[PDB]
Amino acid sequence: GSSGSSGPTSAPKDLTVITREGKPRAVIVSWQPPLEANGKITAYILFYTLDKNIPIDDWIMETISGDRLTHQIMDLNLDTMYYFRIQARNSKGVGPLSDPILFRTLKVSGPSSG
Repeated sequence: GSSGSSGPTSAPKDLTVITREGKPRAVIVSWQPPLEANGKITAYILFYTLDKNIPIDDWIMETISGDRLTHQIMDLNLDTMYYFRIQARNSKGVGPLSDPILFRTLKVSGPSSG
């Protein structure tokens, strides 16, 4: 009957990644709801990976509650560039992703440069 499953055609914004204060390997990726969401978001799928040479598919996809606009990652490498790409998904489907943000992870084991 209702075969009108299209989905959002725009990626989220305000995509920021900050290292937790209680844990370095942990980060709080916050974002905002898209405009062309084409319908309230029911779920948010985030993707992150240190290597971009691989297809967004090979990346590590993470499901999030549409109600929430943030995601906490655990077990992250130290002193390694990590790309970020999140998107919006509604009862219908999911659209594109946001630009790959370049955010390096804290460094617990440092050679004592500074």
